[PDB]
Amino acid sequence: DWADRLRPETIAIRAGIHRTQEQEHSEAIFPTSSFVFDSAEEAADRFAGRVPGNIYARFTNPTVRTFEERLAALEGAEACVATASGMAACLTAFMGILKAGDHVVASRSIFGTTVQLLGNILSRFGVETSFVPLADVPAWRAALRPNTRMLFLETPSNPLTEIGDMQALADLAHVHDAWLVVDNCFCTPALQQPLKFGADLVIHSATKYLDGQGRTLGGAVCGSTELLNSGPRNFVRTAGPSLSPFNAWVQLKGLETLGLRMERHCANAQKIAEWLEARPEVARVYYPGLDSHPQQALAARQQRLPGAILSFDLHGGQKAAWAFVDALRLLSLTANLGDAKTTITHPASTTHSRVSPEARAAAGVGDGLLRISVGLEHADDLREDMERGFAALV
Amino acid sequence: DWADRLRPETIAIRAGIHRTQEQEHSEAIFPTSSFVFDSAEEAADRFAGRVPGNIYARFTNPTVRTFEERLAALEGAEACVATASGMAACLTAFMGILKAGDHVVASRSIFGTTVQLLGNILSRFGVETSFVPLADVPAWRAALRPNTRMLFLETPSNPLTEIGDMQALADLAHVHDAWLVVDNCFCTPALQQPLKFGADLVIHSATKYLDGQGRTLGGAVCGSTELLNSGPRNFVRTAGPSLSPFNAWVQLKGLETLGLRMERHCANAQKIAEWLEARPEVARVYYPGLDSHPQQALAARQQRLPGAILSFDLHGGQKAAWAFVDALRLLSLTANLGDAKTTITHPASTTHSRVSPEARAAAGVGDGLLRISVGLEHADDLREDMERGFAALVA
Repeated sequence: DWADRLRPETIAIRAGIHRTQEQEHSEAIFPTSSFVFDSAEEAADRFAGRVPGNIYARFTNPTVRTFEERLAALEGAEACVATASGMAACLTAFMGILKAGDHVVASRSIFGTTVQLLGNILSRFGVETSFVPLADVPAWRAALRPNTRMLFLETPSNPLTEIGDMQALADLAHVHDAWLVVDNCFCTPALQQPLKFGADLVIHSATKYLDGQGRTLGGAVCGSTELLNSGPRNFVRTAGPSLSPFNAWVQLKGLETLGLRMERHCANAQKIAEWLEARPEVARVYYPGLDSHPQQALAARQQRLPGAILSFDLHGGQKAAWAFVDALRLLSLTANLGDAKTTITHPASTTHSRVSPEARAAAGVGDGLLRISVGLEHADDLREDMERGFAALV
Repeated sequence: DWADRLRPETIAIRAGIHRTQEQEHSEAIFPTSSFVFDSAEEAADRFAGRVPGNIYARFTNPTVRTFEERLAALEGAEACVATASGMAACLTAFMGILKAGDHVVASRSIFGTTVQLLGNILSRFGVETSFVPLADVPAWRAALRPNTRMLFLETPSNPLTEIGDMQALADLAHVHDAWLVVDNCFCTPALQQPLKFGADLVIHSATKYLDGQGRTLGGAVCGSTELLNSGPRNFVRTAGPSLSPFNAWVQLKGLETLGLRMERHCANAQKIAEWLEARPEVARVYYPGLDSHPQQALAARQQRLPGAILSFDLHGGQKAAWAFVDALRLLSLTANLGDAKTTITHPASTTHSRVSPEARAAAGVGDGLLRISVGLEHADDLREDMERGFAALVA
């Protein structure tokens, strides 16, 4: 009825709520592993699926249910299943959908731990993977195989904020009877809804922006009721990468402010990116809100706002990048994104250090590259701290 | 040096503690997903592994680390890695150790969800599984294949409390270059240490007795440093079934009273098992501390105490069992165990409901069987509540 027309800001504050008879205004935490039945008959019916209800927290927990329904509603998805972490959501998408003998085409720039999940762990269980540049649709098509069942990507990419053509890759996958799976950590549903571009599964790390304050690990898989009931849900219940009720409670409350946080995140990012581009010490800035971004138009087509993650190359390579960060007094030196606290990191020596120089050169992750997750502090304070980093180059 | 001679009760209260400079008496909760480096150089060194330190919560969290070290010390293991649930601990042992083309021999009576994880999930990823009766060592040997890499079991079993000869199965596995993996939820490290009988990995559900009070989900895999470093730890780090620090904090605190709780648990169960066996309405009782248990001696060799889970057959079938539980006002009707709250469930219609009646009959899980996880309430009150169930058998 009336609830179908609610704007996303209202949905993030109100959806998923099933108040108990105590009529608690705020969402309750249910730290319980099992649930009590009124009778043997009720227990048998619930176990047989003849009546709905709670049986075991690995299957159903009310606090986790509130988070799942709220996040699904923000993505426009029919259903959502929560997971212990973002990586576990990737694991749920892969192992709930694929099987030994299947093949995956994945963007080469996805989360390094995801690359290792496909290439070092799932490969030992009969899943083959081919890695292609994100923006090269012909390279995607050329990598397809008869046994290709999934195309997996993040957009925007990390750390260069490269863009993927979601609708083109959805069409490409669906023609070949394969699923499109998009990892939506960069933008969150406040900015991008991959389902509106033909994606079949949307993957989230609640760890980053849904929490938004660096407190907890969590993940989720969003999609149609039918797709999630064809193995992803069963995987979470059976293999048990489940989300704690405490973490769910933190994250579902985090969703309530996602929209207004991303607006400030992105506004601060826009100022910093442009100011960075005019600095003599900076060779290039990677941010989807710059005219200099080669895919600015595709990004604006898919996203309400450019995002809040940028990277930039400074002249002087690694020596300059290390001197720059070592002079900072405000920004966090940490390998994380999606926090109110602005973070900065040097990917070539931390997150891309096990990669080969030629592979980094092919991707474009140079030794003078710094990645900033732009937080919510005052841009003036962020600007002045970065000026300390630039002063260190003199 | 001195800490080596500490008794388990002391270990459960003091092991794994690394106080911060705040000198907090009680263990802190670290809800953080990442960690801050002092310099670019320290960040590079920590990512390369040149220096020790915290990087990301999915593989290093101080609260989780306290739980792992404490539980490991209670199992006599070198190492432990925590998981989001007991099932995720099973997932970690299987996927951390196996690969496509490996074969598993598993006790037929293991946790029903574990049966599904092996038989329905990992089967689709190249892992073959055969299921054998727990106590039948010859059946274990016959199910061996050239590609068998793991033997998996629980002992005591659920719900019949059947016993697996850990040492004999360890020897069987090791002669054939396979690992023995034992799920130790029934007894906990306070009663049984499968490493002392040749197990290679010990699997735990922190959900059951380590928590002890029905609050949280969690799991753990215990074993040698070398074996956990051969894939289980990387799996948790990379596939991410990690344990929340909130849950780890609950569970590490639960460990502090594990021995005292199991002693009252087992004392209650022994009284109730003997009282049940003498009732006219009861055809059979399954409890390792009973003289009638066909493996009492094997159970007493492997366990400090019998345990606190029992089942019993009622004269009559499902109707008698359902009339029995429906009259209870104290025991919890729930499919769970390891709580201070005593639980009861009817496996034929709940936990073994999706097993065919013919297969349950083969396993000995009848329609008159009820399973009790004996809690910490006063046994008299538990006894008087069960007398209400027996009185309901009159009409």
